[PDB]
Amino acid sequence: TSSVFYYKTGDMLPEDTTHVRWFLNINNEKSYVSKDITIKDQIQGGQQLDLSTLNINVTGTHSNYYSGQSAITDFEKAFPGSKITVDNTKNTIDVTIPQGYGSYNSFSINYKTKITNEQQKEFVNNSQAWYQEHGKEEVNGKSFNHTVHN
Repeated sequence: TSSVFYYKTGDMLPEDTTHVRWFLNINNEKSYVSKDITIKDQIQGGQQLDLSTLNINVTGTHSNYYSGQSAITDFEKAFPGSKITVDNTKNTIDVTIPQGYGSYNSFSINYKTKITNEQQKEFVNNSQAWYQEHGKEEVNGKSFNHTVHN
């Protein structure tokens, strides 16, 4: 009965007060997809993306877990046409998943940001999505932001 194609969430482990964990959860119901999936993510101020913590969990027709230092490359290799573009200076992450591979698979992209402002209480991550599930209205530029509190 539940169903949200894409949403962004995050938290702070109480045993690790210097990092914020972020999760991009794509195609949660493993629907067929009519167009490519494009996610644009802009991490906001007071935190720095830790690229070494980037992992991707794919479940469905092509179940695999990508982690380590070659994660992005191993993923882009496994999913030809896919692209994950990270800009460590700008703190942006852009994800493109071809419709053929987007179909019938859930993608959970997780990473952490190191807190650089120990005084800040809220850390926000903004994202915009472009996609279309089979038989539903096209989604374009819709915002899925999240604020982790402290």
